[PDB]
Amino acid sequence: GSSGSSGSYYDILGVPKSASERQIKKAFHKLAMKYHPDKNKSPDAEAKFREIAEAYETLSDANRRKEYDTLGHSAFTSGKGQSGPSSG
Repeated sequence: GSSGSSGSYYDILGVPKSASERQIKKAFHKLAMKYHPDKNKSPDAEAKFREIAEAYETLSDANRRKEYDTLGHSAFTSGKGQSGPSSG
């Protein structure tokens, strides 16, 4: 099947649920580079990075990351838009 198993930030970035602030930014940074538009030529890169960044922003701050950890992926991502009510 496809080769793009995404979902939770921790996955997109590749950091543990208890990853330290330094670990999160550390992992992301490296990634952003591999998917950076300035380096990456492929058109998909630009898009991919669009998911890596947003993922970090949340796991970058304190409260932001605290919520995404106390609520969850689909939980924290429940505002004004289409969510994933899927049971499991």
